[PDB]
Amino acid sequence: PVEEYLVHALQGSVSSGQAHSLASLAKTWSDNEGVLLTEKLKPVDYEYREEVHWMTHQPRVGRGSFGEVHRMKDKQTGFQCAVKKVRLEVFRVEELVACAGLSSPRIVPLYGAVREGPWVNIFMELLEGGSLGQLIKQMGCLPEDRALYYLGQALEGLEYLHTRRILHGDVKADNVLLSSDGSRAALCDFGHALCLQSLLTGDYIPGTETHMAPEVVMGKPCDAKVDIWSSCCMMLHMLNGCHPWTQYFRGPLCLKIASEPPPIREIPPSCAPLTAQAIQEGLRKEPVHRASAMELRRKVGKALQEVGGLKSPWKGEYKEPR
Ligand SMILES: CN1C=C[C@@](O)(C#Cc2ccnc(-n3nc(C(N)=O)c4cc(F)ccc43)c2)C1=O
Repeated sequence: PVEEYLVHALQGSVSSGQAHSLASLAKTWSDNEGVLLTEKLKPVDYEYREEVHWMTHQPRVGRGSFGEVHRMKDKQTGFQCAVKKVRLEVFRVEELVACAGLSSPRIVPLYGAVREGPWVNIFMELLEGGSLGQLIKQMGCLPEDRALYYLGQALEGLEYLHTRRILHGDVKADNVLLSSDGSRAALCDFGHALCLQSLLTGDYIPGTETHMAPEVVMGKPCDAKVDIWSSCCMMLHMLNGCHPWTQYFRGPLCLKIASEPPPIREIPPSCAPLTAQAIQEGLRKEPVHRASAMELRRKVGKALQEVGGLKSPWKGEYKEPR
């Protein structure tokens, strides 16, 4: 009843506020409005404006697929964090509604969101350890124990999301961000995020093709499990130093995912029995037979123990891809 009036109060201003306010306001985003969820990012006289109240680093780098994430500093508090720019016309509400209010070490925290013209600027914690995606290029591929250690942590994050009926929609090494020392990993980029109970309808944006599940490619309905398929495509990416299918095929990798059997052949034979079996559960074509996050996280935990826990260093010597 009063919801109408609360939305109006938030509009036209940037305020220090709370996740529930941000979600309400964000829904209006299909001149300077927004909510900041942390003390460290303060608006000034109802405003928070690029190059006035917050400065993007003048060296200027570009993280993310579209060079859309940047290092930034709030001019007054001097607090540093990251900003994802989303085009306003493309902006999907779920990216925040999923992300907002979430408290978990396996998820990158949201610090707020502010609209300014054709942009939505989404603020978040800065992780200086880079992406798992960068780690793989850097070190070619990863050792079995490291690989399991991280997949487990990704799976821990997916549990959290699925308990709240949220689908990440694009699980992939690029979207797993590491800490300074590399002991902790967290999921980021909820730009394909959905709420749960068909998939292919209208304003929906699809994930990475190589990491895409069969039910999605074909078009059957989808559940939490589509993330599980991706997470294991990512497992393989960590082990072999390249995405599945790419080594074996050139033209349209989608039709290959549907017709061909799961790419379990890409599991290096030198993996332990359980490591291989865990991945096999995760990549079963049919969601009903495929494992859930809870089931796979448990199996992955076991496989790590089975190879004597996390031995190998965080910056081991480069290993050759397959
Ligand atoms: C909480 N939250 C708010 C917006 C969000 O949906 C995102 C994202 C995203 C997309 C691509 N890339 C990165 N990305 N961020 C960082 C960083 N925080 O330092 C980063 C660092 C890299 F090295 C590479 C990509 C990176 C982050 C989201 O999840």
